[PDB]
Amino acid sequence: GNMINLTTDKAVYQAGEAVHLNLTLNNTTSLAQNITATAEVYSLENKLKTLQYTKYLLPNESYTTQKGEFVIPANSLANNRGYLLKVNISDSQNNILEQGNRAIAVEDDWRTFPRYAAIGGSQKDNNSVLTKNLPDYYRELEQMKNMNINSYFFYDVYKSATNPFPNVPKFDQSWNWWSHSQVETDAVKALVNRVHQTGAVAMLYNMILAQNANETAVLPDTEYIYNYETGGYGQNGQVMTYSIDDKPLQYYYNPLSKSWQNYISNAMAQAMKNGGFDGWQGDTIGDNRVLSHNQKDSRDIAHSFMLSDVYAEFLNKMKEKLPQYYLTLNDVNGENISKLANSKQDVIYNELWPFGTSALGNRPQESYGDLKARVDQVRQATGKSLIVGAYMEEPKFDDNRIPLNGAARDVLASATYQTDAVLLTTAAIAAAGGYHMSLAALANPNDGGGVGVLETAYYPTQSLKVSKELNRKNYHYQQFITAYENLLRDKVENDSAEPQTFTANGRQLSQDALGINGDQVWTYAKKGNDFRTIQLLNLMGITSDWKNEDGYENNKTPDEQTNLLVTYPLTGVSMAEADRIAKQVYLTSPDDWLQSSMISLATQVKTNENGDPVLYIQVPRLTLWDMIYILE
Ligand SMILES: OCCCCCO[C@H]1O[C@H](CO)[C@@H](O)[C@H](O)[C@H]1O
Repeated sequence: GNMINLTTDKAVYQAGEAVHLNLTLNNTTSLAQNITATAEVYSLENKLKTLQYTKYLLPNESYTTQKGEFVIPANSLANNRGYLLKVNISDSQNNILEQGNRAIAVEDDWRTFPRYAAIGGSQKDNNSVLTKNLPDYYRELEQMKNMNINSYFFYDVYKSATNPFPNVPKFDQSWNWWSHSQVETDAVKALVNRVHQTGAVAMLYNMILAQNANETAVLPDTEYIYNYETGGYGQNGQVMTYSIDDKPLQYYYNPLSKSWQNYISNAMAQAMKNGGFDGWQGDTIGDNRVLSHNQKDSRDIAHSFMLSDVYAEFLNKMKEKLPQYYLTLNDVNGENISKLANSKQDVIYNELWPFGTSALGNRPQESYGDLKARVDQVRQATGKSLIVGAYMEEPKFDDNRIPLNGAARDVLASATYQTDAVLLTTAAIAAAGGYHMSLAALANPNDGGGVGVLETAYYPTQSLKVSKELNRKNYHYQQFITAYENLLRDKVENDSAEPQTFTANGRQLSQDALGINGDQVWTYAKKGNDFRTIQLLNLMGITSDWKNEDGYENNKTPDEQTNLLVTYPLTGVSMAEADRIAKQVYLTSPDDWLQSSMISLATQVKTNENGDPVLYIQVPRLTLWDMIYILE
């Protein structure tokens, strides 16, 4: 990495707010000398500012800049944009001693460009949320802050589905039968307060229709929902019940019940106000065909309805009854975007599994291309950037602790998460215009002082270690995703123009623009108002499965490429416009060779048989992910 320790006072900024930076100048030399920190402020390719500070330092002496010394004043940056701070530390000979880049996010609120992370109890402490772990939480949240995280998903900090956050000092989570976790409410409040200090929001996870089965009913049975057919929630004409091993765990209420709507909204309002939360991260147990209480005995299918057919109305009622609060509902596998397109969700959140049906058609949602397709489907239906839960690897064991997958064999060997696997999944979602909710503050020692990576639905579980390599590249990836949000997900659509990628020696590397096959440089274009982009995702010599359930048994580090050619056709553009464009082609990558820096590319303008111009773009390097940026 570097030792610049580049830090900002907040995670995110209002346009009318100053950015206070701190940075550390390290005289890593044997010579007493002026050490210079130069921080260039870029808005895409354009250098807006150079900031600069010099301090005379003795050998091995360091100096951290004080409040006021590096600042970007209020009203310096346009609103709802990402920026990059490109820092070089230099000695009195103009040798570069170190370099590090940091994004700056300026935005009204988190809804335009969500960058969402999880917070959850500590595995080493029964999954509890405890005051004694605040130091580790705060350390993780300092890191997420400098990664520009703007929102936080508080997972399993609730007492019960119907009493989510009572004003008591500590409560048991009695629905936790595996580890009997507890929550100290002062811990959750301190967490929320710390999130707020960074400019970020705190979302409370809770079900929307549920009550825990061993608590008195909050409403009488006229409000319950009933099964239309016998299945996994019990018998036709019985209350929809979630059970494990013939013990009822949860009962469900009718989304159309006005009394349930008023109950749960007010219960959430109170819970949220108790914690200082900013909104509701909603969840449902799964879809079902159901009957209202008064229809419970009907065998007439036309008297029944799919719960998902009423989610939009239910949500709209929640918004209306919770107007100052953010609202979203996890749509598992993204099955219902057309149903939910007009609901007043503030953000779209889909938890995606490899076994869901792809937005592509009749195939599992198993590859990087399937993640893009779902991101695009959401964008098309709502205009919003999809937040994706795509948990990585998920080691699983049988009863003899026999591994049921390769990742589980890595667990037995005390191995790490496969760094490039995680990064390629985050790249696939981001390059498509979405955001991979992957990062977690879990006070978990397998996270080695850094932030965790979500591996399973039960967020507190960390079976594999986060290498310092993964920690450091995750940070680079977050800066890229922030600094280039206006190119990735701000009125940017798929482009019908078809870019291709070649080596210097005759191979076409781009083979399947859908991203469903591996062993290729996955290459596709996007189109914004005055630009185009080309995403290059390196899958040379690797498979396209995003989850990497095999762990290290399936290598996910793709074959590094050098001196590639990318062609991009300029159908119907004149030679003079093409020549202007050809001088305005740039590249950036979150990978170590650039760490979000942008460079100019050598480009030639050629034509087809009919005088139609085509850019021939030289790409120095591709490690995992490159973005070409074409001003047009
Ligand atoms: O979209 C479906 C997500 C919910 C799946 C099961 O969740 C439930 O069960 C989980 C444990 O399996 C709990 O951690 C959680 O609080 C509770 O809501």
